Amino acid sequence: TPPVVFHWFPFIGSTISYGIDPYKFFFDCRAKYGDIFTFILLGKKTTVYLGTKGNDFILNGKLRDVCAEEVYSPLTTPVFGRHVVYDCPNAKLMEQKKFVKYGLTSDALRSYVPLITDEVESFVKNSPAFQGHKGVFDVCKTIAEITIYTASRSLQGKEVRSKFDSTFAELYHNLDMGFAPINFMLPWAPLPHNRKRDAAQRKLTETYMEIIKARRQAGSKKDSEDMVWNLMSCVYKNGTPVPDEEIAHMMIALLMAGQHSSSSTASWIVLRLATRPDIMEELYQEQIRVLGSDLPPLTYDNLQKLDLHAKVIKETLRLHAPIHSIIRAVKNPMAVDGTSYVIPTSHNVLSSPGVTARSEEHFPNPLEWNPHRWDENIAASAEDDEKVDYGYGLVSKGTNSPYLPFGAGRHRCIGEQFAYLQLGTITAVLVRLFRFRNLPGVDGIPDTDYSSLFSKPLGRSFVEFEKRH
Ligand code: HEM
Ligand SMILES: O=C(N[C@@H](Cn1ccnc1)c1ccc(Cl)cc1Cl)c1ccc(-c2nnc(-c3ccc(OCC(F)(F)F)cc3F)o2)cc1
Repeated sequence: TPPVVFHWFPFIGSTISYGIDPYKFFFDCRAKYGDIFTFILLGKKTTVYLGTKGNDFILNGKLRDVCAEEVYSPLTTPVFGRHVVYDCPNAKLMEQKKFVKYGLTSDALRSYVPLITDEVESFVKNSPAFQGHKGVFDVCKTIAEITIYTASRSLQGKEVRSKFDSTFAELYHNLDMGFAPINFMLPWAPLPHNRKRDAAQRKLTETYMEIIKARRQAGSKKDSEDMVWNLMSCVYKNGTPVPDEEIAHMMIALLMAGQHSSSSTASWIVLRLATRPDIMEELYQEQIRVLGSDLPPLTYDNLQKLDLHAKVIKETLRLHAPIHSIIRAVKNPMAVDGTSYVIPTSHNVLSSPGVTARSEEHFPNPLEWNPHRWDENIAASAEDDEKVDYGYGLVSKGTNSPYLPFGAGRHRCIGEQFAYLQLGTITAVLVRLFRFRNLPGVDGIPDTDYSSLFSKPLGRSFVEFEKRH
């Protein structure tokens, strides 16, 4: 059995330490107990295996030994809906992932760029957020809006985008309640917020299902969004088309996925850029040099030439990746190849790919946000390891890499290229339109709110904006 981490009280264990700051908690535990330990997380023994080998052990674990959906389903199933994601066996997840991956081809991503640019530009023109030549804005609130508009406009389609002008705003706010910290223990309890979650889940499904049906009734296709796509990409291995309900639920899940992860990340980008005016000027000059002084429209093709924009994202993900903790249930006992250790089935296991990304071993002056450290290498997709196809195409199991913001193994992100496209596009447009600065006498960046397993800026962070024109 791995070394149990010292705590003071029963069933609180190291929850508070972990919840306040996972990374500081993991590094301290590391210095005192090595690369493997067990801490009591809300009553559950939770074995943490750190370092690249830890990530490999947990993320490349066999389906026999490690279960994800068992740990997640109580929380996510009420939110996303039935028969998708984690409310099915792995094999079905793998196909659903394949379906979405289908929907995210170059032709799809191509079409999304001018739609995303238009949303950002129209937001900046129309929102109260940025009225005036010079001002302050709430970064997280503003960025969350921009991400929801950009993702729903491109990925979700016209009808959903348009409904965010009326009811979807309130629906998604209420559905998001499902991710309340309390639902890590009572996701099944009919507390008032969960009641609102469910009402919201139901009406959201309803509307999607109406949008789908109304498409069929016109017998037509008009764009590259994931709808027209799942309607056609309905076919499962056994010949069954994905039912309208599963499509609705998949879309809900994809909106939730993008919103949480991307909005957090884009917020951090803005906050970093505000602390680093040198870097923003570089980005601006890169756009001048690589696209021209006339600053022509952003396209899928010319974005990929924005080398520093990409590194700004990569480096931000290195320090601020939204998911800090990947947890699996141990289903059959497992042992650590190089040790006497064995992990019982009363344990969960936890990987933290964020730990290696801010380690001195792998990254010199790790806590320094410097995009230029990537001058050694850049890729929006990088893989030098062996490859495994789990059902949604070939992907690296890559964990010799200390940098895994999109995870690894069968459960790894299939949103990664869309995320880059969206973050890259938002950033490029913002870089054209603005300069950002911290508020008077504020140095550096805000604290991180570690909650709901989603990192984000803590508190209400304003930065100053000035329009270039
Ligand atoms: C910066 C942006 C993003 C980050 C950092 C991110 C991170 C991750 C990580 C770490 C995982 C693995 C989770 C695990 O092992 O349990 C993952 C899985 C996934 N992500 Fe993302 N993601 C991002 C954006 C997106 C977007 C935009 C979408 C969809 C549009 C998406 C859809 C998914 C899906 C479907 C999975 C698979 C879950 C599974 O197989 O169990 N992600 N993501
Ligand atoms: O939002 C989630 N998954 C996203 C991931 N994603 C987004 C972008 N790319 C990937 C997602 C994936 C796929 C798709 Cl299709 C859509 C989405 Cl949105 C998500 C998944 C599982 C869990 C969950 N399971 N147990 C907990 C849990 C959490 C905390 C805790 O104690 C902590 C403390 F102490 F702090 F309180 C106890 C827990 F049991 O959490 C919570 C959230």
